[PDB]
Order: sequence, then structure tokens, then C-alpha cells
Amino acid sequence: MEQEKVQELVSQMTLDEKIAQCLQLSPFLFKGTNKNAELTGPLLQEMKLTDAHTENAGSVLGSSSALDMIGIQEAYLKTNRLGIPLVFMADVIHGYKTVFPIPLALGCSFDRETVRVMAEVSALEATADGHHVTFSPMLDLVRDPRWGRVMESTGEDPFLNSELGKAMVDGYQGDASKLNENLEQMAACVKHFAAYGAAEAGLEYNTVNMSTRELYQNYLPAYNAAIQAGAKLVMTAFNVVDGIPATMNKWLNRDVLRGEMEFDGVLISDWGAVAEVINHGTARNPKEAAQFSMEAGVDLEMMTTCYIHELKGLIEEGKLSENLLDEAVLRMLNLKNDLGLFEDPYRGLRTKDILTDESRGKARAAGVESAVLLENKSRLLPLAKEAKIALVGPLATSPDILGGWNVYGEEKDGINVETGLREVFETVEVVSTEYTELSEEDKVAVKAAVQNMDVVVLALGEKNEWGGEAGSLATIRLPEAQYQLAKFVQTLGKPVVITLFNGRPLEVKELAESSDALLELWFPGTEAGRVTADLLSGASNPSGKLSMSFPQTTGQIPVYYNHLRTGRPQTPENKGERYVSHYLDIPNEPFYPFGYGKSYSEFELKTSSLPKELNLGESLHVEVTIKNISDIAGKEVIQVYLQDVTASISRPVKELKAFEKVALQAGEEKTVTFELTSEAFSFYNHQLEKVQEPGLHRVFVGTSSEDVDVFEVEVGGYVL
Amino acid sequence: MEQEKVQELVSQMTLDEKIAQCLQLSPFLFKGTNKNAELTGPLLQEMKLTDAHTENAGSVLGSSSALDMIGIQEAYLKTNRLGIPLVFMADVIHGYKTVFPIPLALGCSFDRETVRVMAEVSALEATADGHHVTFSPMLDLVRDPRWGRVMESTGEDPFLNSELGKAMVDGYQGDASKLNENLEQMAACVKHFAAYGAAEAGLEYNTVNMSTRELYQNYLPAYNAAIQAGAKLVMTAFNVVDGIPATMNKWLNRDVLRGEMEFDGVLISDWGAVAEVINHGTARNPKEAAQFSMEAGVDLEMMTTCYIHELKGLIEEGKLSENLLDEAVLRMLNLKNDLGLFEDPYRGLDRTKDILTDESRGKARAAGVESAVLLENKSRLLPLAKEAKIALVGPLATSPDILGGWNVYGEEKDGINVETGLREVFETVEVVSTEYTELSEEDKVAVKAAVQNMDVVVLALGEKNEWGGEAGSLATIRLPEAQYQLAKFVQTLGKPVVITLFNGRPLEVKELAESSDALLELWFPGTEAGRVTADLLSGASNPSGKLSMSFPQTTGQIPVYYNHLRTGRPQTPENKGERYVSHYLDIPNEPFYPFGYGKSYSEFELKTSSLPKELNLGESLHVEVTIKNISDIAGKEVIQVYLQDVTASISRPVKELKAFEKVALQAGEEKTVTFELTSEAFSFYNHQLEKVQEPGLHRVFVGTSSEDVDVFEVEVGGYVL
Ligand SMILES: OC[C@H]1O[C@@H](O)[C@H](O)[C@@H](O)[C@@H]1O
Ligand SMILES: OC[C@H]1O[C@@H](O)[C@H](O)[C@@H](O)[C@@H]1O
Ligand SMILES: OC[C@H]1O[C@@H](O)[C@H](O)[C@@H](O)[C@@H]1O
Ligand SMILES: [Mg+2]
Ligand SMILES: [Mg+2]
Repeated sequence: MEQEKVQELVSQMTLDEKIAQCLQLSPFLFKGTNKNAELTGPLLQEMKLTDAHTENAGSVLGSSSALDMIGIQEAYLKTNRLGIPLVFMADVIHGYKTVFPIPLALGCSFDRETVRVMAEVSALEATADGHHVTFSPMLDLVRDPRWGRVMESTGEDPFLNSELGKAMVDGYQGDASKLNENLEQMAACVKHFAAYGAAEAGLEYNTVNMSTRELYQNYLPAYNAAIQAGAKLVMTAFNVVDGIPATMNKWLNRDVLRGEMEFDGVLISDWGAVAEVINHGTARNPKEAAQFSMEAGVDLEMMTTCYIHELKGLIEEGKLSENLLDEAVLRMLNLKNDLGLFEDPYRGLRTKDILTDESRGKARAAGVESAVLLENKSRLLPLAKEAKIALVGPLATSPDILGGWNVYGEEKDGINVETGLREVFETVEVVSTEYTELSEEDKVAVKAAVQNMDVVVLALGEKNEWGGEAGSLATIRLPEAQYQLAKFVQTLGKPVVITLFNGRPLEVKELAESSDALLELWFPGTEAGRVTADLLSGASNPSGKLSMSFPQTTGQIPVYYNHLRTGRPQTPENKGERYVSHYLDIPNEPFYPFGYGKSYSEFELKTSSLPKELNLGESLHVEVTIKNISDIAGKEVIQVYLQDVTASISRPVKELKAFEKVALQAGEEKTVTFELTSEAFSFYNHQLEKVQEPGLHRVFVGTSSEDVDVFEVEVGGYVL
Repeated sequence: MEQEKVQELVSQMTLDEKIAQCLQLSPFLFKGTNKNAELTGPLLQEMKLTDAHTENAGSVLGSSSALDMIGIQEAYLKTNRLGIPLVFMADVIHGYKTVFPIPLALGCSFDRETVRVMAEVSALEATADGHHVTFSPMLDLVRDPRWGRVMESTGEDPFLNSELGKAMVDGYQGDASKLNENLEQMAACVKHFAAYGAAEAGLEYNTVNMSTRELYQNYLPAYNAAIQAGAKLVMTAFNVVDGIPATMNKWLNRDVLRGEMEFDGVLISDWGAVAEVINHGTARNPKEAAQFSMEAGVDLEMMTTCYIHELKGLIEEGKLSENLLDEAVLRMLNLKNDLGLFEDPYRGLDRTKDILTDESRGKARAAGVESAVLLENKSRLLPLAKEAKIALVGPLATSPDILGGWNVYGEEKDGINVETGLREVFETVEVVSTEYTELSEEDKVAVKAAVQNMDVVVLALGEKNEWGGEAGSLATIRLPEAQYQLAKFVQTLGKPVVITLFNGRPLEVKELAESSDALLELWFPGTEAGRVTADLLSGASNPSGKLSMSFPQTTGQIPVYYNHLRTGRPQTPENKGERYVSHYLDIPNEPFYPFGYGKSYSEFELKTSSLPKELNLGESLHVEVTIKNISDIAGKEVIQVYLQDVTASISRPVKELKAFEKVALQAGEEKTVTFELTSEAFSFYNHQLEKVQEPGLHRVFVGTSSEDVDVFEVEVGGYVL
């Protein structure tokens, strides 16, 4: 419908209707719900909610199905005074029913299109089940793998996360101006604003602190790219940002989000994050929490009642302008409009779209794009279809391969490693073991299965509940039984491939040392076993690269490729000296660096002549010719980094600024060109200006952060 | 001499002498030294230095003795156009020749007098050997025990570090206006400005980053307290502060240090820190390093030559005002003047008499017994009867490496090891010494034999000092693994076990506490370690130290500290076991041992007098504490008072230490102490960098650690005093 009819709706709304429009609730607090009606009475009492509240609530979160939504919406509209329909939101994080690889794994794809297709298939399926908005992408920069939520990020690089973030928004929303028409597309909600992934010591919900310059330089960019790409909503974060809970942080949400980033959509609190400003000790009670959160431009409170119980009194007492509320309601109604709910409150409600063969194939291709081959000694992999396999370990038969933040996908639809492998390989013998134990009986069985076979596939992993939200690990290791199992299997004299399943970087040196190959599958989602089989057999050729550094040990954290030089860099020419930046007990380098990944193919790259000089404001075009010098078809991820050698601020040794995954047949050669605009050469200075300084830059072209050729360019002269 | 002549001296110096005055060199680069003269020619040449340079250099660091100094100063004065003497600086960090406990152990003393005595003794001995300045106190807040340099700090509390830092300055300098009169006193140099201990991942020299509010709230106070207490010098830090190396950080050094902190003394670069801004990538060459460093107000370049090879060109070309140079030189000459070096360039110099005396040694012992921390003592194993038969086993049994890191002048041959220490007090001791990093089958047979005979094991475990200090970073804060196996083995021998731990950082000690009956943390006590150990074990001294740094559950809990924020989902005893709260799946949130924790052989009872329920803004809270030793044994308790601001415009720490006093109490004896928490103690830096006091609720915690406390509420409001 048209904007004046919206604007009118705000004017026609009572104060209480407006307040309640600023409330989001779980599906089973509404009448009409097809599930959990036995939780409804106790919780409605606990939250002190009325029919008046629930009949005028803005939004539902976490409906279980199309029937739940239809049911809640049909009933809500029966008794809603103005017929303002409900907006329905869900966690569609890396798939709805067809589960794709976890987002950290998607990061390792280095493949924008894989990311977009994931998001599109997710939207197609979720819209089919009645949801209007997904709480995705998660755009928190992560340098600390203790934190469970690293599984949700695409890793430690702001540029990669910004690029994959846009791919996700594009995937979920298509053309955002047509969301009222493209009812297979849905609204994306960027989270968590801001800097949540810098949680101190990897401890969930823990303190975050960085200078404002680092916030802008490294922590803000991906949120901003997703916003500029059209993301419809933003969610606040649980953490303090410079002492102040993001949720009630006026500078962050008014000056930065709405001011500088020009975001004019709905800001939704994370779960109870409004009431929780009370725990953080920046509000004395719900009245202050509501006041401060509303001043900050938080439009929709998720599952708490500070607003519904306090906004009226604050407005009536003059402590809070009713203009702020009206602005909030307006943003709510606009989102409903943009979604086309005023014409179809059921947004086209499609079962035939859910869990298709086509989608499953796509999730599988996503899996094979995302896995990272870390070791492959003496060409153990790929295996011949007739290698006799002993498949052992806790991930041999576990159905837990879909990953964390899988709210809707079902393990019964998933394909386990045993099933995947039996499809491909004639002889497979399987000994399954527990996640956290290694019994004598186990060892006897393993020995018996390995004696018979020619290769061990040693499938190790985390349970997914050891990560995700409030899944913090102080020590980033598998249970010790898994390392002992790898130590044991290794003594059996047969070649060993470790298929690792997990949601975070782990200490994997003892795994790499005890095996001939190491394949990092993360959690591939619904087609895990097949993803695994194809890669093992060579039907697919591994092509993923690490989007997050694998530390030598827990105590190296944080370690990350784009680091400062320090005043005493360890060089190769001073290594061994005492007074340089180093540790007594481990290398400075991570066990595996950012951008690292092996292939069954072999490539060579060639960078065309670059200019020696460039003007300020001018783009650097980088041309790369790549050839597959092997007999095997494969993909390579070309990466381009830049360093600013000297600057008014100490600048990272390398920053990723472009990348492209290139598919190549045997013998085949392609050419790609990259534009590094002058923005790539820019940075925030001590005064928070985005600036470009004349001076020397190094450009690195290669296939990891360490496998690169270096070139120099002098920037100066005039500005374009 | 008169300010007026100092002034004149500046007008009378050439440009080249003015520049050289801002250079600091090792002794063996000067004519007249009596050690290492064979390094002089190669190094003078590598640094491109000339007679003109060295003959006019401002300063020496690291002279080896009184004779070194006298030789060098004699030669320099003979050839120096205007007779401007050298100022001689050294690292006198926790003692000169009488080695005292490492500063982290001194922090555990929670004892201001102990710290001042340490410094006074240090100053006595060092002035005796010709040194004018000490590069001490080290006032870097630490939360990361991976970092080697935690040994040099007094811990994770800004208030403790501020208090003790003042005590150090007082001890070294006494009356800072009389340093030209009191020649057994010396100039202190606060370091490292600023925030160097926050190095990322405990990696040496590594990136530091925090919001400016946190800089002010937690990282700056101790530097400021020492400066306000009259520290004569300040040294820059190696790290970036908000992206910019501290040494060329104009805001940090001109605006904060000289502006807000009113510091008008000599600002000395850390070692090579001026040239190293080039490595940090904020200066293209020595010319830029020198310019940016002089703009930032660095007066004295330690052992690099940017200023020396570049200041002239910068000044000549108009890139840099000569007035800055004049200002730097004036501060250099003022310091020399304050040290009385224009009247007496040899600063009172035969004083061997004063070095390593018996009285000083007792002082260091007392410091050691003040600083050790008793962590476990199950069923009163300690103190031991003098007739107890002791199996003394481990790498610290006989190691002479007990003086600690940052001991540049102390000699292990004067130190007392644990064996010698114990043989003085206990009649029966059998000793099985083992290596730091190994445990052989042969060792185990030998340990088994010694333990079967004796009544108790004194299992002495520890770090080499080289595993800490500068560029001694450990990713994993653990002893070598052989030592944990030795503890584990020894526990199976059926006899009671005390572990005497010697180290320079918090370590993972849960396996040590679990494998023994008592655990005594000695850190590195210094020259008298053996005796410090014996007196505490035997009960001639009663342990009384408290932890000034949290001991983590495991390496990956780092950073963990008592003065932490609540978060939005604090783990409470009511929500325990719930999934969605701030917690780890694999460890507790609490450190294994918390700040302010320490056991005693005595036992104490505290009661806080009634506190007002309400307070005006600007008003002090007087806190009166009656403490009673209720046991038969004489001892000290450390009373501790913390404050929390329950609600504020910034999320505030759940607790902050605001006062403390160590109280000596004879058996049965009772005392009353009172503390004033001024309104500054209720104040904090707000998002706009204002120090503010906000009306509202506080909690006051009175007790004997950060966790053993009674809690009281006070409402602040109304009007302002
Ligand atoms: O599921 C609702 C929301 O729950 C919160 O606890 C998480 O922080 C969000 O990422 C999530 O979207
Ligand atoms: O030195 C760089 C600095 O610039 C100053 O102008 C600001 O106050 C600081 O907060 C920032 O860290
Ligand atoms: O000895 C001169 C100086 O050496 C530097 O490496 C240290 O950082 C200082 O703390 C010390 O004072
Ligand atoms: Mg530059
Ligand atoms: Mg308050």
C-alpha cells in the first residue's frame, strides 16, 4: 500500500497499540499457535502480559511452521483493531531445512556465489514455511576461537566478511525494493551491532574493549557493507561497546548506525538485551532500561517487557518524547509494507520448495567448496574407489553433522559419513567410538578393522553444542580421547586420513602429526557424508582456504594474519636473538595461516606489469594469469593483499583487498583482473578521518597470506 | 648551582653539543671505562659515532661500577668544552647487590614500608657504586601472565600499583628537592609510559589497544601517582598506544604526560625505541624518527643515533624548531643540577662499606618473608617442627637461581639456596636434586629412597628466571611438564608434601595444589631466599602475603582479574547450570586463586563499625575496622576495602580495591584501623573523559581478600561538598 496510508496508520494508533507494536514474542504466547500451547499460560503470567498486549504485539519470533504462522496470523487479524499484520522472524543462519555448511566454513569457500546460493535456497525454503525475516548475516569479526560463536562468522578478515556479507544479503533479499513481490526472497537482519566477537578471553557475553579507531577500522566494516547493500534490519549486541551496552548506546546506534551509516530500518534488540542493560549496571530498573533503549533508537524489544510495562509512564511523565515511539512504529509498519503484508499477510502461503533434490545438490556443492585440505602427504588423497576403508571414530556414524545454529533442519534427513562412503567405496568397515572416551574394547575393534583394510578414514569432531551461543571453550582442543585415538590409529601401520568436523579452529598439530592427510569439513550440513565421500574419492577436488588462523596452541590467541609489525619484528635475519617479538615455547606463526588450503591440482600464477607510481584517488588494476599445470581439474583462490609501509598509524603487514576463486581444467589458463580502488589504500587516522596518505605500498598476489609475490607501488602526485 | 647559570649554559652550547646532550650510551663507548674496551672500536664504528659525539654525550647507562664511572667521568670532564658532567643511569629494579624479592612478590607484600625499604636500600648501594638514576618503578598494569615482564609489576590492581609505586619513589628519592644534598638517595624514572603490559596475547613488544577511557581509568593511574609523588624521570614504552608508538606519540607525551600530568622532567626513550618507530611503520627513516620523537618531547635517546645524525639537518632546514631542542637540553641540565653534579660530578664518591651489609641482608629477608604467599595448608602441615626429618627434592633444592629476573648487579655467589637455608634450621635434611625439564627413572629411585627415610617432603619446583623478564613470553603458563610429574610421583610416596614454588609469573598450579598438602609461593625472594624459605616453613616467620595477580584455572582463561565487569548475563548461584549465562563449558569463571588471597598460620576476626547509609556527593566515607588475632600465633593480616558502583553511565567493575593495610597482631591482640574513602574513590572516567561522581548506590566490601568480605550499602546523593 502507499506511504500516506502507512503514515495515517501511525496517526490512528493508540498509545498502547504503538507501544505493543514495539514488542516481539515467541509463537506460543499468541492464540492460534499450533505448538506449545502448554507453555502459554505460565509464561503470560511470568511476563505479566494481557490479551491487550499480545493482540497488539509487533512481531513473532521463531514460529515452528507455515501452519503455526497461518494459525497465529489468522487469529491475530481476527481481533486486531486496525489490521496491522504481524511480521514473523526466524534464525535462518546457514539453511532452513536444507542445511548448508556453517558460516565459518562458508567463509573458507572464498566464494561469493556459493554464499549467495546458500542464502537464496534458505530464503526460498523459509518463505515457504512462513517466515518474513532471517536473523542473518552474522558479521562479527572474530580473532578468538575460544568463543563458540565463531561458527557464525566468516572469520578474521573484514574485507572477506564484508564481501560474503553482501552476497548473503543479496541472496536473502534479491532486489530489496521488490520484497512485496519476490515472495521467495526475504528480509535480512544484520547482527550483532557491534564488535561482539571481541569478547574478552572468548567468554560468552564478556566485555569488549577497543579504541574507536579500531572499531571503525576492523569491527564496523562488514556491518556497513551489508547495510549499504540493502539489509532491512539490524540487531543490537549483548556486549558493552566502550563501557556502554550496545543496546542502550546512543552514540553507536543514533550517531553511527542511523547517522553515519544512514540506516533507516528496524533496530531490534537481541534477546532480552534491553532488560539486561540492568545487569550490566547501566540502568537501575526497567524504566531506565526502556528509556535509554528508546533514546538509542531500539525499535523492537525481543522477548522482554521494559517497553510494554514502562513506555506509557515515561511518555506521560515527559521523560521521553512520543515522537521517538512514532518513529519506531513507522519503521515497523514500513518493514511490513516492504514485505507486502498489507496486501498478503501470509506472503503467498509451497511445501514443494522444501528439501528438493536440487537444493540438496546445492548444499552439497557448498560443502565441497568450503572444506579445507590441510595436509596430504605423498598423495594419499584422493583415494581409489576400490581402496578398502576402515572408517573409525566418533564421526563415523554420528548424525551430528549439520552444525550449530540449526534451528529447523533435521538430523534424520542428514547423510552421515558411513552412508556417504558406502555409496562410493566398495569395501568399508566401520568402528564407531565415543566423543569423549577411548576404551580397551575400542582399541581391539579398531585394530581388527584396520588390519583387514588398506586405509584408515579417522573421523574426529566436536559435538555442535560445544560451540554456538554460550559454548565457550577455554582450551581449544578436542576431547583428549580423540587425540589418543589418533595416536593409536597411527601405530597400526596403514595410511591415515583424518576427516575433522567442528565449529572452530582447534589445536590440530597433533592431528596433522599423527596422520597422512587432514581434511577439515567443519560441519557441512545435510549432505555431509556425500561432501566427505566426493572429496575423499576425487569426485570433488578440495578448494577451500582458511578464513580463520589455526593457532599453535590456546595461548597464542589472538593470532591473525593482518597484524601489526611491532617495533621489534622477528625477521629471518634476527630469528634466534632474545630481544625480538617472540615466544620462548612456540612459533609466532599460527599452525595454519589465513588463506591456506591445499588442492589435488597444481597451479602457477603470473602477475602482469604493474605501474611503479599511482596518483592519490586512483585505482590499481591488477592482472593475473593462472594456469593449472596438473592433470586434474581444480579451483584456486587468487588473493591480493596490500600493505601500507609507512603511515600516521601503525598499519597491518598485509590486508586482504581482493580475491577470486578460479575454476580450471587440466592444462587450462585464465586471466582475471582486480581493481583496488583508492579506498583499498585508505585507513582511519587518529582523528577518525577515512584518509589516503601519499607513500609506498606493497601489493602481494598469491594463493594464501604467506604464498605470494610482492610488488611495490609509490602513491603520490595529485588526487582523482 | 643557580637556575640562572643553567640557563646560560644552554645559550653557551653549540648546536652540536646541544644535540649530543640528548644521547645516551653504554659505558664502553666512552674513553676511560674499565671494562669491555675491546667492544668500543667495532661498535663506535657501527653506530658511526665520533669523539665529538661521545665527548659531548648527555648520559651513560649501565656503568659496571664506581671505578667504571669515575674513570669515564674523569676522562669526559677533562675533554668537555663547558664541563657538563655525565649523568649515569642503571637498572636497579629490585635491589642492587642485596637482591630483594621481584616487584610482583613485593606486590604480594601489600606492604608500603617493605617497598620503600627495598628502594632505600637499593639507592644506598647503587649511589655507592656511582649511579644517579634507576629505571624503576615499573608501573605497567598487568592482566596477562603469559608476558615475561609481569615480574616487574606489582599486579592487576591500579590502586595497589599506585600506592606501592609511590612507596618506591619515596624510598629511592626521599626528599626529591634534596637530591643534590642526600647522596645516598637517587632519581627514580617511572616506566613504561604507557600501557605496555596490555601486549596482545602476552607476546613481547606486541600491539596494545584499548579505548582512551580505559587508558585513563586503569592504565594511567600508577604512572600518575608516581609522577605526582615527584619521580624525576619518565621512560617511553615500546608499544603502540592507539596505533601510534608511544615514543613518537605527541598526544600521549605532550598533552597527557606534560600537560595533564604536569611532568616537567626528562623523558627518556626506552632502548632504541626512537629508531624503532621505523619498524612500527610510523616513520620512514631516522630523519623522520628523530623529528617525530623530538616533537613528542623525548629528551634523551637511549642507545640509538637518530637525533645525533639528524637533528642538525632538521633544524637547519626549518623542519624542526631549535626551541624544542633547547627545552630538552634545559631538562637534561636541570636533572644534572638537581643531582648536584655541577658542584660534585662524582656524587659523593670510598663507599664499598655500604654495599651488601648484614643489615641490608636482613632487610631483604624480611621483604621475602613479607612477600611470600601461602596458597594451601591442609591440616596444619605447616609450620614444621624443627626436628622434622625433611626430604628436600627438586630443581629448586640446590639451584642458586633464586635472585629473580632483572637482576643486573646481584651475584648468585652471595645468595642463599634452599638446601643451605634449610640446613641452618632443621637437623635432618636429605636432598635429591633434579633437573628443571626432565625426570629420569634414576631420579625417581633416588627420590623414593630419600622420602622413605624422612618425615616430610619439601618439593621445591620453579622456573629459571630466564623464562621470564624482557622477551620471556610463554604461550602456556605452565612449569615444565617434568615438574608436574615429579609432584605427581612424590604424592604417591605416602608422606606429607609441601611445595615451595619459585617463579616470576602466575602459573597453572591446580595440579600442584592437588598433589600436595601445602603450597607456598615464594616467587623469587632474592639474596636470602633459602632463609626466607626456612623461616616460613619452620614458623619463625608466619606467611602473610596476598596475591596481587590472579592465578588462572588454565592458560585459556586469560585475562582473568578480580575487577571485572558484570556482563549482561552474569553467572549467579541461582542461574548456575543454565546454558545462557556468561560461562565456559570446560572451566569455572573464577580464577584458581583470586586477587587478595593468602593464608596464615594465625587466624583473624574482623568487624566493621556502623557505616552511614547515606553520603553527600564530594564527601568521604570513613571506614573503621576492628581486627582481632584469635589464635596463639603472632601474625599479619592484610585488611582490604573495595567499592562497587552498582549503576553508572559506564558499566563499572564488580569491585575495585580502594584501601588496604597490613596489621601486625600478637596472639590475642586486637586493633582498630580506619580508612578514608574520599569522593575520588567513588569517581570514574565517563564516556566523555570527565572524572565524575554520580549520585547513586555503592557497595563497600571489607575483608581479607577480594572474595572473603562483608558487604554494606551506601546511597550517595543530595548536595556537593
Ligand atoms: O534466536 C534469537 C536470537 O537469540 C540470541 O540469543 C542470539 O544472540 C541471536 O543471534 C538470535 O538471533
Ligand atoms: O595520539 C593519537 C591520539 O590522538 C589524540 O588526538 C586523541 O585524543 C587520542 O584519543 C588518540 O589516541
Ligand atoms: O636497560 C635499559 C632498558 O632496557 C629496555 O629493554 C627495557 O625495556 C627497560 O625497562 C630497561 O630499563
Ligand atoms: Mg603510507
Ligand atoms: Mg552509580
